[PDB]
Amino acid sequence: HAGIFTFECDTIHVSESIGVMEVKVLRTSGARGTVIVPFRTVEGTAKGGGEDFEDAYGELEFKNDETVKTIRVKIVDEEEYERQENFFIALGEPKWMERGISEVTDRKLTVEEEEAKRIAEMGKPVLGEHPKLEVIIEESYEFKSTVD
Repeated sequence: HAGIFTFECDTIHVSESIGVMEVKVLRTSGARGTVIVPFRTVEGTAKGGGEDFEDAYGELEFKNDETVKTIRVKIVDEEEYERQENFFIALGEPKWMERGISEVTDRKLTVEEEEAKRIAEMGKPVLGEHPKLEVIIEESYEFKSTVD
């Protein structure tokens, strides 16, 4: 089926002065056909709108080999700030556009295919385990790893 969409990490740090933050959006080997996937900026504690960041929402087209893509969110810079800002970017709904999934008005098939081919023709993608990345606007970053 059309692949699971998820981000690389659950937690990231930027600073305003980065200009624009990016998350890489991955797609599993379910990458059969083209799927379009929206995203949008979601503050946790922030002012939002155009005020600690610009609300950055759009759609990303993911084709077969294209199973790596990115989301850009411009950060606004005001400096000398006494407060940590926090936001994340969540995905909307992945939708298959290479196919045209529609109602089964007629698909005369064999018995096995009556469900099996029908389900395969719906091909519906879904979100994954980490379809969001939490960003903290703060000095520098912290990172760790374990296991080979």
